[PDB]
Amino acid sequence: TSDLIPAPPLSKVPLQQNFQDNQFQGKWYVVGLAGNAILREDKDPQKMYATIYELKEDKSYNVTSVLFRKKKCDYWIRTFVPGSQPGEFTLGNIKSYPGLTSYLVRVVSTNYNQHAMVFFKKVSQNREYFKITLYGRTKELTSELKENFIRFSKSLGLPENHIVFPVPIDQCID
Ligand code: CM1
Repeated sequence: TSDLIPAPPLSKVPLQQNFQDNQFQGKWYVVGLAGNAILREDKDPQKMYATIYELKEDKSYNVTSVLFRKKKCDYWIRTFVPGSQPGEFTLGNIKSYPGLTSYLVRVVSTNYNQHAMVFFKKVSQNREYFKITLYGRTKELTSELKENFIRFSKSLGLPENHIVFPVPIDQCID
């Protein structure tokens, strides 16, 4: 028995116009994180992690996230395959993940060399989850980019306690 804020209709999620797959590659730090399964937790606050996007020759992305947990670096790898329009993707090899029936990625906005906001929605064990990441080329972003991320998250039904700014760290992600 779970309770979740509903996924917003896709019409409320903008798409980055003219998406350039080659320029979005590289490392992105997660300076902000929001979603219906994201919960602030002041006692053990979320540490910053990073996600690296590499264009494979077939134009799919090989995606690697790295987090510092239990004194070690944990790597998670997935494949994002170009979806219905430039800037949208679905998950490769969905079959290999137990209980996952849909996964959508939409790049909301980016200038490529400093910041990005990406929307994700998936259905896992029949529950509909969504999150928005505020990506930075550096671990810090202006208070202006942060507020904007907050406004957008709220615009999708999320309250403040479902929006966090992971704390910068040096382990694993540099
Ligand atoms: C292990 C534990 C905590 C943790 O560290 N999880 C991180 C792992 C690294 C990437 C950030 N992230 O996004 Fe997870 O991805 C989501 C995608 C769409 C909507 C919601 C989520 C989501 N993930 C968090 C989550 O808690 N997932 C579950 C289920 C875990 C298995 C399914 N999930 O949930 C995955 C699967 C694989 C790694 C994805 C790699 C790429 C990129 C995205 C990014 O930049 O955040 O990501 C979980 O048990 O997580 C909360 O919402 C996490 O889950």
